[PDB]
Amino acid sequence: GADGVGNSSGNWHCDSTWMGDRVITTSTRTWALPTYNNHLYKQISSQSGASNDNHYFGYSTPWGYFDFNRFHCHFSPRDWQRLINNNWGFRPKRLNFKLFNIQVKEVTQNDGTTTIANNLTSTVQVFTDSEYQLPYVLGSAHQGCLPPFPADVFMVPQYGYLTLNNGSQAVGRSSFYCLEYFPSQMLRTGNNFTFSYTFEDVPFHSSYAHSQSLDRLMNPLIDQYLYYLSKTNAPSGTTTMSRLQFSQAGASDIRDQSRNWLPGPCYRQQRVSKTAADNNNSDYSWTGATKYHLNGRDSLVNPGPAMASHKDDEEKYFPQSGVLIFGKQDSGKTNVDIEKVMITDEEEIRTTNPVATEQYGSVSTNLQSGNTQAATTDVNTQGVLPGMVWQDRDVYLQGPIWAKIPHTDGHFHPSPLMGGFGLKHPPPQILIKNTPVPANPSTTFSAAKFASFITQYSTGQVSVEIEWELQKENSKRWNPEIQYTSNYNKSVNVDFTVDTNGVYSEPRPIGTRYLTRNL
Amino acid sequence: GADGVGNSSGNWHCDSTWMGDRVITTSTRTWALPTYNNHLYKQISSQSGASNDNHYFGYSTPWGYFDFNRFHCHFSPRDWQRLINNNWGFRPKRLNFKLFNIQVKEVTQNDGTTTIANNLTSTVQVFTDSEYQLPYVLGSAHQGCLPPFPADVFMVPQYGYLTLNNGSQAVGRSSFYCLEYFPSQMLRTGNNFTFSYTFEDVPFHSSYAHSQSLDRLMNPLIDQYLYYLSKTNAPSGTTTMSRLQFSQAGASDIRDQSRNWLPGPCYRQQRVSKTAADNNNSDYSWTGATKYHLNGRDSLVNPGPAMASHKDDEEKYFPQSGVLIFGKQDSGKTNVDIEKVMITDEEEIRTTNPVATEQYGSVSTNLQSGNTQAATTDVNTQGVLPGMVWQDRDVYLQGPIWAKIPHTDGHFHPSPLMGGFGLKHPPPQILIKNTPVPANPSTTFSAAKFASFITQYSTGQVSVEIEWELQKENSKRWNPEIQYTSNYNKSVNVDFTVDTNGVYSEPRPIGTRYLTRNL
Amino acid sequence: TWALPTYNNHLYKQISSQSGASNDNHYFGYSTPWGYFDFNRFHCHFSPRDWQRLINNNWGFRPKRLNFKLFNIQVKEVTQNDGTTTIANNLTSTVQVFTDSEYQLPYVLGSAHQGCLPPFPADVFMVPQYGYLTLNNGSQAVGRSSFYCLEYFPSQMLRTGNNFTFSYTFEDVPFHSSYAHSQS
Amino acid sequence: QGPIWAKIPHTDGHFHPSPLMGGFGLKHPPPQILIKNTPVPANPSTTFSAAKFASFITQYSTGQVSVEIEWELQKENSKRWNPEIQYTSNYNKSVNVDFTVDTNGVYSEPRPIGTRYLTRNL
Amino acid sequence: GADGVGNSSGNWHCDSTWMGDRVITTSTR
Repeated sequence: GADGVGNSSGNWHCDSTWMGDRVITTSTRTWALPTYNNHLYKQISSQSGASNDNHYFGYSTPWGYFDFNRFHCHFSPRDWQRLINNNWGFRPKRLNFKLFNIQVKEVTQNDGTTTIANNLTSTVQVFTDSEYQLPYVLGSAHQGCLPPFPADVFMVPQYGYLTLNNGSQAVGRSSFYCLEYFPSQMLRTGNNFTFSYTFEDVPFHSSYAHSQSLDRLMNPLIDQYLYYLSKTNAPSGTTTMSRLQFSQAGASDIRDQSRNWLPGPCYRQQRVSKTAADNNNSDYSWTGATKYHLNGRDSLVNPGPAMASHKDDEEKYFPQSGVLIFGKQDSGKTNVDIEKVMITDEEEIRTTNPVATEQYGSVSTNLQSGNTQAATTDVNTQGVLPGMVWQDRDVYLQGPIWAKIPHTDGHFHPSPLMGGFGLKHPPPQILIKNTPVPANPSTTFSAAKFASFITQYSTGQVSVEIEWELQKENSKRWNPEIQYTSNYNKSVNVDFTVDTNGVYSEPRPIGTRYLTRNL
Repeated sequence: GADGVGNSSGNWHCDSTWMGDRVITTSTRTWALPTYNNHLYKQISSQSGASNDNHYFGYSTPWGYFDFNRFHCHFSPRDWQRLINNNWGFRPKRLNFKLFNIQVKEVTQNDGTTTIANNLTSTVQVFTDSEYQLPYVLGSAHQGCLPPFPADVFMVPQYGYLTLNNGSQAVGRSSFYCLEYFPSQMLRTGNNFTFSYTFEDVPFHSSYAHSQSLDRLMNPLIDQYLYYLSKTNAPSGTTTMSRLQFSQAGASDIRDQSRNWLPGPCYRQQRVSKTAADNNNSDYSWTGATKYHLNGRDSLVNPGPAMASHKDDEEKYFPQSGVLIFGKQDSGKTNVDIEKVMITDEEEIRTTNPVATEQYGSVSTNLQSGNTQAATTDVNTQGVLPGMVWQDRDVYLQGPIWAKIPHTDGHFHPSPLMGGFGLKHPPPQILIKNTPVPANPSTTFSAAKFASFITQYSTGQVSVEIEWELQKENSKRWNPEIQYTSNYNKSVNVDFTVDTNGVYSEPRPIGTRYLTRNL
Repeated sequence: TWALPTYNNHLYKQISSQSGASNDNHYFGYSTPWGYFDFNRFHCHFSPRDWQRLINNNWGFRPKRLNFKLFNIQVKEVTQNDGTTTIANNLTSTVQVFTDSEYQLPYVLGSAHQGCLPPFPADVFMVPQYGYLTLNNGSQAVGRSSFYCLEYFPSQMLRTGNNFTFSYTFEDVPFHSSYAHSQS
Repeated sequence: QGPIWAKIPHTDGHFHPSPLMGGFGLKHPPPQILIKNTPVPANPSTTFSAAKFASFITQYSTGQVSVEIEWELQKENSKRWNPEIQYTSNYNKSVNVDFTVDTNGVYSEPRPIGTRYLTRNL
Repeated sequence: GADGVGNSSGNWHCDSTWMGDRVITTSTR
C-alpha cells in the first residue's frame, strides 16, 4: 500500500472477538520515536569501580524497537475476566502486525522557542529480524511495551545489547552487530508496513487449580494391600527389644501410604513477612539471598523455579526472591516501601509443588545398628527425579507472554521461569529508526564524516492482532467454583479505570487459576 | 567379488570430497592380525589381592576387531580445519566398510631363524554383529583404532569383555559368548568383504561458542518493570529498624535482574594447578577425587558432566578429573610428567555451564526472624531443574566419535560424557579371526582336542568411508571471528608432520568451537 | 546516505599550479560544479567478517556485474538571516545525474582519492567535487589542452520522488591470486 | 581498504596491464557517475539585463545510494596435509574490539588485511 | 584387464611410424 500525503494508510482497529474456541484480540496505539544516540553506535560498559558481579560490556544502537510482550497489551480487564473464568487453558496461534500513518517532524530550537514542522520527504526505516540473527532482548521484562490503556501515547524504547566481557573489558569472542547491515524498508508519510507470523505448537497454559493434593489421592475407605514398617521395637519384661513390625496403611495413618508420584523439584528461598516487626533487623537482601554462580559471578535467582509461596494460614509470608512483584501506579524506581508494590502469590500450586521456604524433605545419612541410631537431614535443593510432577508459574494480566528458548545443546522443560510460553522461534524483533538528514554542508570537500544533522522525530500508529486458541472446561463438579469478581461496595474510584486526573491504574495483579481440576 | 591369486580385490581409496552441505571422507589402512590366545577362549579375572574397587570377571576371545571410532581416522588436520572454521554443526549420515587384499602367511621358527611363506589355501573369518548381540566394547576410548597417518601399519586389537562378578568370582547371571556361534564369512586370498550402514537421526554437534552469557541477556538501556527486594532495614534515630524496600533492576544493579533460565547442572570437582608449587604436597589423587558408588564399589567420575574448566584469567587451573587428557607422541604409560600430556580445555561453555571447581550457587537453610539471622549454604551438586540450559562437551580431532546408548528403561540426555554422538544402534562391531590350521596329527585316533597348530598370521587392507552432513553458519556479526590457524614463525619441525626419523605426531588437541553464535 | 553541496558556486573555474612551485609540481586544469560517486575501495562492499570468509576459503575472485541505484532525493534550501540558519524543503528543485558510459570524460577514478563510500554503513558522507588536469607548459596551457563542459551531456533530472538506476557488466579479467606460494 | 580497479590507459601498447597499486585493470571500467544540483536563480531585476545571473538560492541535496556487485569465486582444491594459516582475531582481552566503534561512536580499522593466507604449489 | 598368474598382461611395443605429417614413437623398458 502506498499513496499521497493526504491519505490515511490505515484505520484504527481495537477490539476482541470471541467465537467458539478462538478469541482474536487486536489493539492499536500511537507511538513517538526520537533520535537516539545522535545517530551513533556507542560501546558501553560497566563502571570501573563496579563490583565483579555487575560488570558488563556491550553496545547501544540508534535504533528503536516495538514490544508487545505483556498480556495487558492485548486483553482488557473485562476480556481477561472472560478468559480466566471459563477456560482451562489457552495459547497463541498466529499474529498480525501493522505500522501506518507515519509522520516525521523537524524541530527548530531558535532562541529557546521551539518550532515544530512537517518534513514530508524524510523517512523511517523498519525491518523485522525474521531469522533471529540479532541478540534477542525481548523476554527480559523490560519497560517500553505498548501501554495497557488504549488512549495512552508511548515512547519507543532504544535498542542495545550485551556481549562477552572480562571485567570491564571485552574479549576476542565478543561480537558487534551493525543494524544498518540488514535489508530494511524505508517509509515516507503515506507508506505502511505489515507482516504476519505463526506460533509454533506449545502446550496450553494451565488456567486451573488442582482440587486434589498430591499426597491425598487414595480411597479413604479401603486399606492398602501393601505393608509398611510401623514399629521397630517392642516391650519386653520392663524393657524393650528390637523387633520389626508391619501394618497396612488406612485412613488413620494416611501419611504412611505407598504412593506413585513425588512433588516437583525445589531450590530453597529465604522467607520474609509482610508485617515489618517479624523480620530480622539487618541487611540480608544480598547475603541471605539465593543465587547461582556462573563464571565467577553471583547472580540472584529471581524468581527461580516455580514453588508455592507459602503454606496454608500463612499469607503474611513470601519468599525473598521467589515471586513476581509489580509496582503500583506512579511508584518510584529505587527503595520504595512495601505499600507501593503488588506482590503476587503462587499458592494454587501447593498441591504439587513444595513450598518455596521449606525443605523438600529428609533423607537418612548413616547406617543404624545395635549401637548407632538412625540420623536424617533436610534436603534444601532437589533436582528432578523420575516420578515427579509439578505445575508451572502462573501468568498475569500485566506479566510477560513469551520468551525465546536459548539455542543450546540441551535444556529441560523449557518454559520460561518468569511465566509464559517458551518458543524456539518467537515473534521476531521489530526495529525502527529515523533516517538521518544532514544539515547544511560546507562548500569545500571534507572527508570527515558528517556530525551536524537536522533535529527531528517521528510518530504514527501501530496495531497488533493475535489469535488465541481456547481449551474449554468440562467439569462435573457439583458445587459452584471460585471466580474473579469485582467488589460491590462503594468506593471513590472504580478499579481498572481512570481517576479524576486522567491516570489509568491497575489496582492488583490478576492470575489465571480460578477454575478447578482433578489431579 | 571373487577371483584368483593374482588379482587385487580392491583399490586404495583415501581422500575427502566437499560438496555443498555434505563432506565424504574415505580412508584406507593396512593391518596385521596375529593369532590371539593360541586359538582359545580363556576366563580372566582380577588378581586375588586387588582392592574391591578393581575386581572384575570376564573372558578373552581369539578374535580381533576393527575400530575407527576416533575423528583423526577420517579427517586430516587440514580437513579438520576446513570443518571447524566454516560450519556451525555436523553429524554422520552413512558409512561404507570394505576389507580386501587378504594375505595369510605361515611362520617357521627352525633354529632361531624365522622363515615366512605364503599359505594360499588358509582363510580368515569375518562377521559384523549387526544385531548387537555381543557385549559392545567400542566407545570406551581404547587404543587400537586406525592410525591417524595413512602410511602407518597397525595391529588389530584383541576382543574381550567383562560380565557380572562377585569379587573375583562370577555369579549365575553372568553370561558367556562363543563368537564361533555366529554366521561368519570365510575369505581366502582373493575374496573381499563389504557392508553398509546408515546412522540414525542425531542432533548436530555444536561447533560454535556462545557470544553471550546466560546472565547477560537483557537490554542494558531499559529498566525492568519488575521489582526485587533491595533493602531489609532502614535507619531510625541513631539506629535501624526492619523495613522492606524494593527497587527496579537496571544496568547499575544488573546482578539482581529477573531472568528466565538457569545454568546447567553441576557435580563439583577438585582443582589442580599446572604450576607445581600451587598444589598441596600430599597424595590426594584418589582421596580427593570425585567418584560414584555402585554396588559397593567406588568408581572415578571421569570426565563427568560437562562443566567449564576454569573461570577467566585462570588458565593455569583445571579440574582434577574433569577434562580429557591426551598424551604427546611416545609418552609412556604410567606416571608420566605433565610435560608429556596434552590437557584439553572446555572454557568456551562457561557462558552456560558452571565452572567445574566452584559451587553451583547458594540456598537458604533456615527461617530468619526477629531473633534469627538468615543463613545460606553452598550447593556442590545440583541435579537438573526445569529451566536449565547447557552445552555438551566438545569433540576433538583425536577424540571419540560415538558411543552406544545402554539399553535401559530410562536415560536422560543420552549424549556420551566423553563427547560425541549417542546412538541406540551404533555402527556394529566387526570381528575377524584366522582360521586355525592343525599341525601334523597322529596316525592313531585320539579323542583329545587338537593342541598343535601351524603358526600363522594375516594382513591386508581396510577402508572406511563416511558421509557427514554440514550445517553452514549464517551469522550477521560484523567484526571478524576467531579461526584455528598455524603459527607463521620458524621452527625445527612443521606441526602435524613427520620428523627426521619418520614419526608422525600431533602437537596439540584441536576442538571444534571457533565460530560464534548468539545465545 | 550522501549529502551534496553546491560546488564552485555553480561555475567552472580554470585552476593551475602556483607561480613559485617547482617544475615537478606544475599543473593546469579545471574544476567543475559537479560531484561524483565513488565506490572503488573493497571495504565499501565487504564487511570485515565477509572479507575473512573470502580470504580464508578461496584461491581467487573477480567482479562479474554491477547494479547502481540512487533514490530518496531531498533538496533543501538554506537561509542565513541574521547569523541564524533556517533549512526548509524545496519540493520543486531538482538534481541532474548521468553516467559517462562512453568514457568521454577524463577518468579520475583509480587514483586512490578520498571520498568513497564509508566503510561503516551508518556513516553519512559528502560527495566529492569533480575536476581534472590537462596538458600544461609550466603554469600555462597549450593549444592541445582540452576543456570539457559537463552540461554538454544528456543527463536525467530528478525531483524528490524520482530515482536513477543502471547496470554494468565487467569484462573478463584474471582472478586475483588470493594465495601464497608454498615453494620457492 | 585498498582500491579495486583502474582504467587501462588507451594507448598503442602496454605490458601486463594490472594496476600497480593493486587490483583489476579494465579497458572499460565501471563508468563515472556525475551529479549536480540544478541552479535556482534568486530574485531577478524587473528591467532586462543581458549579464549572466550571479545570485542563486543557497541549497543542497541529500539522499541514499546503493551498489550491488556479484563476485565469482575460485575454490581451493589443495591436498596439503597440515593445517594452513588463516586470518583470525586475537582472543585476549582488550578495551575495544577490533573493527568496531569506540565509546564515542568512531568506527576504526586497526590494521590492513591482505588476501594471501592459503597456499599453493609453484 | 585382469587375469591369472600365468598370463602376460601386455606385449612389447617399441618402434616408430612415419605417416605424412605425423610420427608415432613407442618405446618399452
